[PDB]
Amino acid sequence: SGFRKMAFPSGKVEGCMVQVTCGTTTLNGLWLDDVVYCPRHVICNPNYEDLLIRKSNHNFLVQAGNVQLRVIGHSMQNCVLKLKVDTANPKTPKYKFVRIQPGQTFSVLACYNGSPSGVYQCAMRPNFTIKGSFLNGSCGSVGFNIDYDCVSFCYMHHMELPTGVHAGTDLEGNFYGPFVDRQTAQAAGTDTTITVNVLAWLYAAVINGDRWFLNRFTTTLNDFNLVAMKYNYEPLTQDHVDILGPLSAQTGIAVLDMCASLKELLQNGMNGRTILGSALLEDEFTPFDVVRQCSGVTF
Amino acid sequence: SGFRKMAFPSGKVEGCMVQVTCGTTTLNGLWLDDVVYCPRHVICTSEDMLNPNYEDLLIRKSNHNFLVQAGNVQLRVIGHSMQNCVLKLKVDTANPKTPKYKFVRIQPGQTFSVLACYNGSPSGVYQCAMRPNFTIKGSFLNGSCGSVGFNIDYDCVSFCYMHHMELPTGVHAGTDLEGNFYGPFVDRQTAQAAGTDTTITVNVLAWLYAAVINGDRWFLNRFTTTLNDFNLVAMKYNYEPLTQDHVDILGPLSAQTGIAVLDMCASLKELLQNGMNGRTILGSALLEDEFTPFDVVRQC
Ligand SMILES: CNc1cncc(NC(=O)[C@@H]2CCOc3ccc(Cl)cc32)c1C
Ligand SMILES: [Cl-]
Repeated sequence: SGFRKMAFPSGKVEGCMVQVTCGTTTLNGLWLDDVVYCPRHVICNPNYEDLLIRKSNHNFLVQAGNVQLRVIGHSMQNCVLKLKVDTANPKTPKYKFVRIQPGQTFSVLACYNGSPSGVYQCAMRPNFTIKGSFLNGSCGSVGFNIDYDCVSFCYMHHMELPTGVHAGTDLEGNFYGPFVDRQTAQAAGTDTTITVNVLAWLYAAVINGDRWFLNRFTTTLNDFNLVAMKYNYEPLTQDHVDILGPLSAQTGIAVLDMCASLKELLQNGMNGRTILGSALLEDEFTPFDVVRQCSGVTF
Repeated sequence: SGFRKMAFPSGKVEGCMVQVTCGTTTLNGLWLDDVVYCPRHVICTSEDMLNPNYEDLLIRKSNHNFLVQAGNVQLRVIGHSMQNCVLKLKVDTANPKTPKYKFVRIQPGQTFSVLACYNGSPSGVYQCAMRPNFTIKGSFLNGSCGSVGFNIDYDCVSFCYMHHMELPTGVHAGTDLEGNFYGPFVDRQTAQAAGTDTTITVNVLAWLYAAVINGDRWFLNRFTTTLNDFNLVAMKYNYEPLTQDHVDILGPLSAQTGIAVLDMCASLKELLQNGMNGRTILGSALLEDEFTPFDVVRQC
């Protein structure tokens, strides 16, 4: 029993965090094999090719714990700087670079000066921002998921938007969202609620013994989407309904039956009650996160 | 900017998790130097749990009755001893991944990270607090016994909790790393229940100061209160009494934001009276009590 916002164990990622310094700027880097990956703004209307051509290998100071690594090459891939180092990281885990979709969750290992300070769980919002917790020096912190023994790196932190939310790239340097790595007027778009995740969290509440919100009613997918669109909820597709299949079979509540509970919750509120200790409908647990936490998959 | 429920990086603790097996029972152990620490109920059957005599069950065991597995390597048990409700298994290999560590006993209201494990394999990390009723609101399945709670301050891991049981309400009970249970619980399957839980007042105040630091002031008011009047109101909402120690502890946050502790207490009194009226504080529609004053200073 119990339901917590749970992150993946961060140890495999901790052994990859390094400190990257260029001039007056210090931020974090990810050391995998003989390459250190970091935001290209560490060299900073910027002309990154022009700023980079003026740099030499010895301009980049890379620190791994109390050991200085020597940079032997440098190249840019989109908004990520790749620093070739002489030493391969002996703690390099089995890994992949993956680009995630909005609604998907991941763990963030927040770092300062190449030293991990905390781990938290978050989701890629539909507006491509993340609601993170970052201070100055956090740039280069990474997001990941762990599947079996493989670490899938999906995010690298680059900036904070005026509303306090965060923007970053995948590990190939492509931003999530219409953001650019430049000091200019940028804003997060209007956000929406991740419907499939709220339904997954409602199934988690039923598994943990909370059934007050259930009702005898059902709905059609079209009628539910007309309701969900009124409340700034992401449309629910047939793929979402299929992905919720296992949870529906385990609890005995059809996905469209759970959609009828959600419809009533949106139209009437909770009426002083809570669901899994929350007075808001939680959307940062995917169907897989619910299954994993209510089954016990280890890494 | 931003405020999240944040756990400590678990890597230093991952390198200490092992699987301990005795007979039909398998749970987790913590391997530090040449000792593996685990709940003493690993020697019990489900029948033994009603009225176990641990000294009598332990005297019948030998070293080779305890199978300890660290990854794909079996460790050899060369000694065993009981200290309160923890079994200590002396092994022939010191853990090369042993971090700098301490065993600390925490007080209610204190927070810590839990590395939830199954079969000696870590599956997740979350942040939680020692409730005033000495239980924790965790997330544990069968096989999680032996999972540990910790804080990392600087390079030192301070172990403060080892999981032993789940109470009928779905909350959890455990011991410190010296085997002393938190609260009036025993490692027996007798009728046991969590006492009435209360809200950790000093933590809600700390979280209100975190909201002010992140730019949210809607809940502030022109009022102040005496400590006694605040406690008379707090008790009516099941809030823990606020002591002069708590007021002293909140001093730095009060100095940083410019809001006196008793002025912040007056906002809390008004929030308990009126609710949030459709508003949120740090993305929450409830008053959060699982961030200490120390956690707020660390993350903000
Ligand atoms: C979710 N299940 C779970 C989670 N966490 C721990 C457990 N194990 C226990 O509670 C065991 C079995 C039931 O009886 C007792 C009584 C006392 C003690 Cl110290 C341990 C136990 C489970 C079964
Ligand atoms: Cl304490």
